Amino acid sequence: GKLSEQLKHCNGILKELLSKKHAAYAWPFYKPVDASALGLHDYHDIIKHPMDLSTVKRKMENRDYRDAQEFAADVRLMFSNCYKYNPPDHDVVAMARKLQDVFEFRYAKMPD
Ligand SMILES: COc1cc(C(=O)N2CCC(N3CCN(C)CC3)CC2)ccc1Nc1ncc2c(n1)N(C)c1ccccc1C(=O)N2C
Ligand SMILES: COc1cc(C(=O)N2CCC(N3CCN(C)CC3)CC2)ccc1Nc1ncc2c(n1)N(C)c1ccccc1C(=O)N2C
Repeated sequence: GKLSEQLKHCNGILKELLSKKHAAYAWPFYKPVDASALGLHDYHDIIKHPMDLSTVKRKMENRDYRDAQEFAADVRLMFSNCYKYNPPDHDVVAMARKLQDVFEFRYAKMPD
């Protein structure tokens, strides 16, 4: 009921984050970090709980999220992992912040 409706809002946000109008800055978050492929041989020493939008999408499709808060927690974990790993002046941090602005402003419109 209310929870289904809230997760519908989450699915709409997720669709938007994956949409072409944000693709120029959303792309680092589309898939799990392949640390070896990117040469980030310290990534898994620093980041204990990787997260990315394709994993959020699979969990949404599979009904893993019991409420909107767990969905939001995973999206914020993905952004926090990016802020944890990188210097504050890094290009990817600016990209994360722009996509997080999109996320937080629409998440705040949650029906209640
Ligand atoms: C698998 O996704 C990646 C692709 C590429 C790559 O080959 N590119 C970059 C994007 C470009 N596309 C852009 C969109 N366009 C529609 C199609 C073409 C094509 C050329 C480069 C990196 C990719 N993955 C990626 N994962 C996690 C990172 C990270 N980078 N950012 C940039 C980081 C960089 C350094 C240190 C940390 C990170 C990081 O935090 N994340 C989340
Ligand atoms: C480590 O970070 C990057 C790496 C590469 C790259 O050449 N790769 C990484 C992906 C590729 N792997 C794929 C799988 N395979 C096993 C082999 C390894 C190997 C070659 C390319 C881009 C990287 N980071 C990056 N950050 C911000 C951008 C930007 N570019 N530019 C290029 C953009 C490209 C498209 C749209 C926007 C941007 C952009 O604005 N920024 C700021």
